Amino acid sequence: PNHPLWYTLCDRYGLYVVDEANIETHGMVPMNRLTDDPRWLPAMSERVTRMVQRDRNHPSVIIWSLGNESGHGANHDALYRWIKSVDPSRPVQYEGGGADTTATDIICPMYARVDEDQPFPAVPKWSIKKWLSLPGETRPLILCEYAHAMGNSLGGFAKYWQAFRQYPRLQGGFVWDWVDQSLIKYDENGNPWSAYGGDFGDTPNDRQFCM
Amino acid sequence: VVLQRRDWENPGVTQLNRLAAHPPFASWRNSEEARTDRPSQQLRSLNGEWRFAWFPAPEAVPESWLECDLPEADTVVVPSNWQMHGYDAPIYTNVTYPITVNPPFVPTENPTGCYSLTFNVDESWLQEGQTRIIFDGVNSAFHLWCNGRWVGYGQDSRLPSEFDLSAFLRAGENRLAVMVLRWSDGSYLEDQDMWRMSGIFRDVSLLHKPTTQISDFHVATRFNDDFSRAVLEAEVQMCGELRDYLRVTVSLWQGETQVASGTAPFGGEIIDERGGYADRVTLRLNVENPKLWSAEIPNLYRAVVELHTADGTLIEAEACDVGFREVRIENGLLLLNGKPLLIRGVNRHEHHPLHGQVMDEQTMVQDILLMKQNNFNAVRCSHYPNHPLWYTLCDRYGLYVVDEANIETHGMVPMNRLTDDPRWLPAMSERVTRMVQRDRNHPSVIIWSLGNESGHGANHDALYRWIKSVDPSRPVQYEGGGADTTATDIICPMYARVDEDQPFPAVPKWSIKKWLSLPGETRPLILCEYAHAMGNSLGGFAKYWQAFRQYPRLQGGFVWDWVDQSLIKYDENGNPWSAYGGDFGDTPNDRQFCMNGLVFADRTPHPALTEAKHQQQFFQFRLSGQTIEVTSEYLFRHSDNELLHWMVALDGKPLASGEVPLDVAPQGKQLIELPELPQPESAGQLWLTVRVVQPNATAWSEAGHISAWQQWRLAENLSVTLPAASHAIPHLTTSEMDFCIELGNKRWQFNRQSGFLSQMWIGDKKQLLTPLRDQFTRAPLDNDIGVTEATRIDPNAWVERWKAAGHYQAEAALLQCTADTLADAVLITTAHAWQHQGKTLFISRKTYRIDGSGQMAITVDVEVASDTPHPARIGLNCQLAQVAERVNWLGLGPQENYPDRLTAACFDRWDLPLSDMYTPYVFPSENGLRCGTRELNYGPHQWRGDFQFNISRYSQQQLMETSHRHLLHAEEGTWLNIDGFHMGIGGDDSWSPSVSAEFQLSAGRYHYQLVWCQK
Amino acid sequence: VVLQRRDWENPGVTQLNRLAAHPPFASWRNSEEARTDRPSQQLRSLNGEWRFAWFPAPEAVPESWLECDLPEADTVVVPSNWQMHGYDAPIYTNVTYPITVNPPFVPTENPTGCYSLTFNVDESWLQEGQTRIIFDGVNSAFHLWCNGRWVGYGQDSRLPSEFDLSAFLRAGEN
Ligand SMILES: O=C1O[C@H](CO)[C@H](O)[C@H](O)[C@H]1O
Ligand SMILES: [Mg+2]
Ligand SMILES: [Mg+2]
Ligand SMILES: [Mg+2]
Ligand code: NA
Ligand code: NA
Ligand code: NA
Ligand code: NA
Ligand code: NA
Ligand code: NA
Repeated sequence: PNHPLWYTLCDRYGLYVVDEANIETHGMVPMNRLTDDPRWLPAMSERVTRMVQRDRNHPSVIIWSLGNESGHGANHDALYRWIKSVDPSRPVQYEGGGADTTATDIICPMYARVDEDQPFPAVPKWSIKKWLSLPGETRPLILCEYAHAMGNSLGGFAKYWQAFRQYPRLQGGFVWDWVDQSLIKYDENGNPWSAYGGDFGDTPNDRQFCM
Repeated sequence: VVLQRRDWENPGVTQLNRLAAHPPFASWRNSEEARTDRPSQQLRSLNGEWRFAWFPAPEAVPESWLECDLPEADTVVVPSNWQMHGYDAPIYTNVTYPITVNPPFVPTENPTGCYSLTFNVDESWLQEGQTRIIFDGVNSAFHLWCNGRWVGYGQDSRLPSEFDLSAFLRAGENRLAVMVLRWSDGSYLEDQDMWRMSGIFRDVSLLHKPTTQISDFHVATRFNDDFSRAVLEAEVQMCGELRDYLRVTVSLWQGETQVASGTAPFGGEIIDERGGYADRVTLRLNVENPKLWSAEIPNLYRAVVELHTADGTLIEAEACDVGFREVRIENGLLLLNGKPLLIRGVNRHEHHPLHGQVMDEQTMVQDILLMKQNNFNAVRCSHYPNHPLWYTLCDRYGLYVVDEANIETHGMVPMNRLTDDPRWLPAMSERVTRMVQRDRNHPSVIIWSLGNESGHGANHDALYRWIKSVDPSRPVQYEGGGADTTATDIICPMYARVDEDQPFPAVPKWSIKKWLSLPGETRPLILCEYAHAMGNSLGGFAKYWQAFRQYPRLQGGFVWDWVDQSLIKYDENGNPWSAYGGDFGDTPNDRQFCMNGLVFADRTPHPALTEAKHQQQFFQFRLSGQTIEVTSEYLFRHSDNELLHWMVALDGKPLASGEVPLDVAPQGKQLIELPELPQPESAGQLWLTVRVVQPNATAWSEAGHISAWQQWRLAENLSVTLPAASHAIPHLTTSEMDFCIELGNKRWQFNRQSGFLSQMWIGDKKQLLTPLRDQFTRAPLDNDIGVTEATRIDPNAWVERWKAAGHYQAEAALLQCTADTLADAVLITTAHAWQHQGKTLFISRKTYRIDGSGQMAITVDVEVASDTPHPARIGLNCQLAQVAERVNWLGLGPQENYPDRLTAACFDRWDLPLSDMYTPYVFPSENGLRCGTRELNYGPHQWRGDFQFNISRYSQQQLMETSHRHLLHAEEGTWLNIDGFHMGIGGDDSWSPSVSAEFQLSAGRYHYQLVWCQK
Repeated sequence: VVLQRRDWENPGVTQLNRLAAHPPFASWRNSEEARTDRPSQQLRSLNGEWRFAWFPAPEAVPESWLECDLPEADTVVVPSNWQMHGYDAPIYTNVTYPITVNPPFVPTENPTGCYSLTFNVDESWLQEGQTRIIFDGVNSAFHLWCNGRWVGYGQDSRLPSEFDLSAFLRAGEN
């Protein structure tokens, strides 16, 4: 959840907002180790429920998200249903565990390609065009993350937009991301420079991957 | 920190340092011991004598108690509830919380139980591995100390709390200290309609596991379309250091035969982008033609889970009973193994009249045996997880179980105030999740329930989905918020009636037949509670069973309930008696409302149990000419232990009999042709009675057990022969105050001022102590009373309508009393009016004809004002001088039966001791009626006609005035009530009028006739 | 008992004495001010300069800090991330946790930021009504004291934690 003023400005300027719970357990092995554990359900529930209690009156918020990169656990299903019960006015989405689980109203993959399948075991990233028409599948598809804009990038961006325009159920996506997470440091002359992972003695670190 | 934090007033803290929940463990170190389910050396019982001290509040517990014993403390058996030892009072309240409603706070005066134990621990237990303590039930919250050091904290009275004592223990002698709080924030979720007690009331044990251990295992069984093939899937979890040499073997046994086995190293399938569970393994075993589990045949396999090295060194084995069965809802029907169930259920609390809420194996087994013997196939764990052994016994004996989370918030306003509040979601979640984790491997559990009477809140929807996600093998149900909410797979109302709608705002109870077909509704309907069996009840039980059999999607229900929650108290002479709400100085209380059982607290059946048995029969019968058609309602079994015995009797006199083995496939039919029956010249009604007998003993019944019966009227020959003309003529004698009739050694006296027969003599011995008078009232049943009290009158209750109308106060006013001498008889004619404050309620017009044969024919014609509440009965009563040993009657019996509860009773000649003609309901009322009676014999007296009667040493007045059965005293002689007509007893519930229109005495005019003579 | 319970190593304790969550409030006492979304006298910003001291662990925090200002402490702008003032280093890691994966435990060496503020309140706030403090964002967990007395505890770095201070406040300086 963002600083409260953000939602006010999105209401007034006009942007559609996906409001997302402060839950990411990416580093767990497997990714759902905590989110499938009922002992972590209370901590997880407060991050979801208290977000809804705070932001439910903002028109700019159109979709609730259960968080990010925490696999798919039974806790997600419980909290999915909690939101569906308390606020039927907004769809609930969540990408974890393969982007099309029972805890999401929207097929919301990250970095699924336009034409190319990436058939990873358990959590494949199908071609977005192919994903829509898998046997039994009826949901809309909106990428929670796509077109990773790291450095000299956005090659093939036009391919997404052609597909979005052609396919009714391909309803777009969210570019990753808005702003480089570089920090200002100063050299011996007091001149400012842009710093990334590792430049603060921080180790281990993931270098320029924050930009 | 303990007194400072006050964790018992914080719904955010339900435990501290408590271990994860899991299925039953024993940590066998020998696979054969695991297979046979013999005792484990690694599982020690701490069910011995403990030290106990009672304190008014936790602030009153001295710090010295943590280190050493208190000398003031006593030595008490554990498990126990401390109220049962007399330390404080058990409280009976229904809905209203026993504490002020101020969540999460409890009273500052909070009865505190200080338990302690000094015990030996062998060195071997501490050298290697993990030693844990298991508290199966602590009501309602507790802190734990080991050797002076604080271990942890736990809430939820009805699930085990486990703590690691490895670092706390020493070799030789150790000491445990348990501070048990009566009230906590957990009490807000424990508002079940039952005695409020406290203490360590379930088993305490120590469990030794190796460091490298089985920490969890789940068993699933999936099937092909015709159940001829199964896959058993066992997920196994380990704790400790992961090693390449580690293996799990899951083996499946049928007796001493191994049927299947699987071995694998640890390392589950890839699950997401970060891999899989390295500490888990899933074993898959094929089983061809599995023997299927059901309540009909509880076929079980044994699964042994061995944790071992690749080379075959056993580390430990755990085990469980496996029942191969599939539970699913398809096309609106609940199916077991592909077949639609008919639930013959009962709700059962864990209650013992001496030990309170402590369960023992003997009582559990006693209950299961009686249940199955009375045609029950299902039990609801109202309203909490049970003692672990219960599920084992249900697995093995064969009963379907609804396992229900320990959550009831009935007393909140509105009912969902806590369950719709996300701040209470963590506490609720643990009561659901830890139940599922414990019980998921028991085949007897077929349905999960989210609790009871907590309204419908968002927390229910979340937890409904959690169960659906973690365990798709069982439907989830919940009644709160109107019984058909989004949190239930089954429409599961309580006390919804068969035909009658009850359209309450927001939460209507529709007629069950109507509910099924409401627009858009497709789910099965099974009542979580119906036929409230409080006192003289179960009127209209047959109506439910007719509907269940007719409607596919009406798949039965659970009777409320199994056993009276009465408690033993002792009088000044040390004699035991049954007590209910308020008898312990507990206030506020809900009096007798804790006693709703089919059996008394000591498991003696109420009369209603036989009505339940008959209606829940598994064989249905039809008669056509000489052909009996038997239909089986078994879904799985053939009738391989059943014979049909038939008997034809003329007014109780046996004419012919025989037996035919039953050979009926499940759901099949068998035609049985009766032989030619010789037509008796003698007058009367021929009756056919059939019964299904089990020739062989079973695990649940004795040889010769009767499982089903039915009766039909056959040919009737009406009597047309005139009685022999008498050579004597009765003589009439008249005074101002009496009409007297004399014939031989017999005399009748009619009082001319009262207009009643005041006395009768046989050889100058008086026969009456009280005159023969009309009676229109009964000592009110629990169903007549409802929730009415002196403090707050419910004007709608039958008793209150009768009282307000003056039915109990109404005095007979004589209108006419004449005597006429006839050719061979004396005729007495009378007329009476019963009036209250100017209003005539009833008129009784009678003739008494005494002939030369000594017989007195009584003809009664009664008028009842259309605008007075329909009367409880229309009959006569008197107090006879005679006290005789036996009661002999031709009519319905042998047990107590009422107009809306007489289907189980059979027409025949019955002969019982007088005491059996009285039903010792703990709260006294009208009781012991027998209907459809054509002849009654008592001492020298015989009454003939077509009447209902009861007979006992207690007047209706005394029954009405006495609140406990132990306070009743036998009156002089015998009170006889002979009714032409009697109102139904009802019982669809016991808090509103429930007697159906067809059983109300609303006809306005009534006629009956009796002949009184000397036997 | 704060150091003894270690609420920051217990996923069963995510708060203590925290008020219920709700939509943005300003408690206007004038309907027209509410309509126009103009400032409310009942909603006061504490975004001013605070006193701050960095510690390597909660065990290193002296008990005297509860009662009075540490002279070694600095005056800093709040809201702030203390890494941006140079007290310790910001860490950039993607997937791998910045701490050893051993739930629910965290490193014993646990950088602790001790924030303090001396302030006064309107006299009318002491006589009637309810005064709460709202922390819109605290990363990652915190204990709160008012006038030497323990108030509560909060987790979740990205939602407001609110606590009732009505029974803790006094006339003059707090
Ligand atoms: O509705 C109910 O009726 C019963 C009345 O005896 C009893 O209180 C049950 O616990 C409750 O669920
Ligand atoms: Mg608590
Ligand atoms: Mg209740
Ligand atoms: Mg914590
Ligand atoms: Na589109
Ligand atoms: Na990045
Ligand atoms: Na049915
Ligand atoms: Na009851
Ligand atoms: Na047979
Ligand atoms: Na009575």
